[PDB]
Amino acid sequence: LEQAIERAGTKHGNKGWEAALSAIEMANLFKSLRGTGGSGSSMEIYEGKLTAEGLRFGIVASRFNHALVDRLVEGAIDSIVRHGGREEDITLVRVPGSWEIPVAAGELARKEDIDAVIAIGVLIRGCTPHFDYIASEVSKGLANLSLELRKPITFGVITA
Amino acid sequence: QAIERAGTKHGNKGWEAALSAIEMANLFKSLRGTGGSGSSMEIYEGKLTAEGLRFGIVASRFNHALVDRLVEGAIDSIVRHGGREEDITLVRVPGSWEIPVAAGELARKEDIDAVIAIGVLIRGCTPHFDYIASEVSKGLANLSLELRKPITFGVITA
Amino acid sequence: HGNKGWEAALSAIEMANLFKSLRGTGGSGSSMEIYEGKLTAEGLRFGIVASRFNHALVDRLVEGAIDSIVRHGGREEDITLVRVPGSWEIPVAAGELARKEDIDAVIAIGVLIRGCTPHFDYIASEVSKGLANLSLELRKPITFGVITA
Amino acid sequence: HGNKGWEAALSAIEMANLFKSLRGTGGSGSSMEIYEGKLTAEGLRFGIVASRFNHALVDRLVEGAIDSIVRHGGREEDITLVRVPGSWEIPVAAGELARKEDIDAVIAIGVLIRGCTPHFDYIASEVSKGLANLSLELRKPITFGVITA
Amino acid sequence: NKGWEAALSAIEMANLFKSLRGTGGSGSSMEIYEGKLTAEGLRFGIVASRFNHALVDRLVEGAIDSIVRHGGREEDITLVRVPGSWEIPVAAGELARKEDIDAVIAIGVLIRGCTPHFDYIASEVSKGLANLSLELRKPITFGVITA
Amino acid sequence: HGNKGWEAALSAIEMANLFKSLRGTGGSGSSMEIYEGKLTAEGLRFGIVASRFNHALVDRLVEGAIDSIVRHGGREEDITLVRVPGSWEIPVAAGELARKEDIDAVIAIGVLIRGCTPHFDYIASEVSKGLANLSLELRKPITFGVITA
Amino acid sequence: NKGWEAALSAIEMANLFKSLRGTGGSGSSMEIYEGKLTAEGLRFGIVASRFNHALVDRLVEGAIDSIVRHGGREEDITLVRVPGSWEIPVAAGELARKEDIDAVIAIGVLIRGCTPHFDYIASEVSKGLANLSLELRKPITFGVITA
Repeated sequence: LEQAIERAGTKHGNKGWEAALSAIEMANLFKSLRGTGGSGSSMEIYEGKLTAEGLRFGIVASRFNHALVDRLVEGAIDSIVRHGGREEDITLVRVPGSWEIPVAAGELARKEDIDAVIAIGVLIRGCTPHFDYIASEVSKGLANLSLELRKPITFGVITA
Repeated sequence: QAIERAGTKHGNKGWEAALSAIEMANLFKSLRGTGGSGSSMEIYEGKLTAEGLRFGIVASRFNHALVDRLVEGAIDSIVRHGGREEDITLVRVPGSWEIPVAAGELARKEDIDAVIAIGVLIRGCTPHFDYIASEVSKGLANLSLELRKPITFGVITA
Repeated sequence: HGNKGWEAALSAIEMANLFKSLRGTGGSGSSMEIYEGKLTAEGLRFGIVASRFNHALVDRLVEGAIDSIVRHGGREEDITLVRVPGSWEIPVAAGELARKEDIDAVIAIGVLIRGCTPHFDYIASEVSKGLANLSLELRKPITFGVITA
Repeated sequence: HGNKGWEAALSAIEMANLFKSLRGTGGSGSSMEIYEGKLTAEGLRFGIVASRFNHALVDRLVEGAIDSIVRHGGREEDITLVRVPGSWEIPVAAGELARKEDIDAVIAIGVLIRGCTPHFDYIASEVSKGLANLSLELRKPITFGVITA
Repeated sequence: NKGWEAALSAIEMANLFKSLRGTGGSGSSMEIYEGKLTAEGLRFGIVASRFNHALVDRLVEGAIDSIVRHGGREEDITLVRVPGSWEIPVAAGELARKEDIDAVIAIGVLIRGCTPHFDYIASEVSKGLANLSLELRKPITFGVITA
Repeated sequence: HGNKGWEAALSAIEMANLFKSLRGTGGSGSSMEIYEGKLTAEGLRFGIVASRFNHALVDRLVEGAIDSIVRHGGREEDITLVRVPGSWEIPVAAGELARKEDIDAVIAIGVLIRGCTPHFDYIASEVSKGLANLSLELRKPITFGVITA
Repeated sequence: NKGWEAALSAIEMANLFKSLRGTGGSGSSMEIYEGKLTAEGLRFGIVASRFNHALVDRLVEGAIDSIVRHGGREEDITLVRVPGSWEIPVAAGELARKEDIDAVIAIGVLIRGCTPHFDYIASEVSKGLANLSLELRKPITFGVITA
């Protein structure tokens, strides 16, 4: 009975839904940017499709507060499969804490098979009028890696 | 010309109207299929794919400024979701009163999986019952149950 | 050229032309199909249903409707006029005209009774509901030219 | 127990028990015939339809509906659940679910807009009218568990 | 209308870089470099977000309008739409590295205001565009707004 | 065919025809004289003044206006288009076009700024007042196609 | 900065009137008149108030800055200061009648807002400038603000 009540709820509105959704329309956008150019006679507009067929992804999740981390990752995987993706092209890596997220995502982003990287985690405290050191450093690596490896990385953590 | 297409068409009522037809047209295909093995709860949910599906959109010509934004939003919701623009047919009606009759003819065709209703309803400045907005709402609902196909209600009130 | 009978006549003309396109052969592809009716009334057969309350106002609406049919290339011989005593039983008279294969479009003209505005009336709520149910089952367009004084 | 989902599922349980009693032959007599429904769900196959709009509140309603059915002797295996994006097309999906010969009762769960309408709402009436008409035509019970926000 | 101001700044930066890339003066006087407000023969690029669609469309509308009014041609304008406010720096990096683009304009809308504490999301987009301009030696106008 | 630019163009056409009737020779009597303008645009010279705010919406109104001129028999060569930066100074641009003997009718198209509805604004109150004073003194018709967003 | 916008509008009105005053086209196509954004060889005139000196000086600062940045010359700019918000229309009438001035810019600051009823002072300044432009056939930009 417990195995059925957990799947009764829907995972559409969680933060992991749009975090994975943004990566689907970003992998297809880079394909068109580096492809052939336009034919002229009009303004060129580039946008990404929502077809997740033939795309290899990667998900990194923390370990703190597994009652909430597991909620987001389940909703993250549901985005790809419901959009035409396959579970055969999903790689999941778990890290002890949020400090190790940027280093773990660097290894996956350097592989030629991976097309996008999704990072999921939970921040500590946050609701304070003081500078946070562990919270600021995790945003440094993700932004720097994306601009260096030319690969999208999605920031989809939540603060409680 | 490029000025008009620069604006976005995401989030308007035409986007959700076409989005619901994507799930409904795929949910029905799973229902007619073989049932599950058992020993667990069976949950049906339609995927957001749009490849190999044919759609039809009916639009009212009244209030041409607002309708064109909604019509283009529904068209872009199909192509960006994997659909093909060769499988989309479009019909126009003089007003919102002629939408249920036109939507019925498109649904009678075998090669149509969903029907999108797009229109603008004139909002009464004084609060009173409308004898036109009620007929179009009940007309589409009765056709959906009778013809075993889903029709999406995607009109707005000015 | 500005009365409500002009607009109702125009809607019945292009809707009849649009219905023949769907029943005809489809396109060859390679493009997105778009259907729209023209304003040619040649070869079309029309039927007009008019009430009798406010006889002064109805005559203008009926005269305005017949003028639009012949102005857009429609033959005067191919129209049928039926007078109706009360606005309540317009749907039953309109159904008989639309049940024959000769008539292609049916136009309903009438004037409603204005009583208490903020409440709900039953005479006006049934003439519109009956006309809507007739079009969906007979597969024919029926315009709604009924106005309120 | 305190939510409306608990009450909605309970009504569909004993109503299904009432319908199977009418199929059997009548008694010999000597007393007036009274028919009652029991709270036993053994051998009953039920279907649930829920809307995804405002999923914060819908998950609580479906929590009570799925908790009461297992409490009253109903096994989890024979429960079918279908999700819809909006409450507008609740009876469209329920029409196909109720038409199956392996189903007994259909329970619909949804949340509508606030109820301070001026005179009428064009969405809340369609969902209620569709389910009532569907139940009479198919002769199968349908429970209206939709709660206005 | 910050869209008009952001597009105006990028117009006179391309001419300034063209003058620096060109040959110098003949001497005998002070050397002064200036940026004209003529967009003749210039190809630009616009990156826009998809949050608060009402506000963004107003800012994007003035971006193209500023170029064409100042003599620019609509044929040489490239427009890219991005999902959120986080992805502009990585999206602009691929666009700015093309040899047929002389200026890049970034349009977006932030979520929070300025009264709360330090915002991590708002800092990354500003830091990413600053590093790209210095590394690629190409101007990138920063013209987002704060809600 | 339904935008506000279509109606403004039609008004400027028949008003120009009506003005020539008054300047011509009068009737012979024996009846009540009635004057009305036709919808023939041949031999007429028109001038169009358009603003620049909401460039997406203005283009449709300008395109709708020029279509009505050529559809009713008007020569495309005999129209003059003048673009105006702001809606406040439309009257001064319109006066220059109407002060020459070549132009017969002047069409003004613009979009007003919507701020606080129940109060009084001065930008919109002067564009309409200036246009009205120009027509009475120049003896030429000037339409008012300015809409509000 | 409404001072920049008011000066920008007056720049492209002088060219529009010069094209209309000039000879027409050769035909065989639609005749379209446009206003360029080049202030070469144009003489302007600015009228400013002396109420809320902090706000007015900011608006006046952008007025001269807009002209010089768009190719205009500071030599051909005339500036007049007026006591209050009431005297601009009569002051601008004497300035606009000179044959060496092609455009007039009015800068001022109102007292009240827009929530109270009809303001008699605010209406007279707007009505005076509108009548002068039509009577003298010379553009007069209206660019005041409301406190």
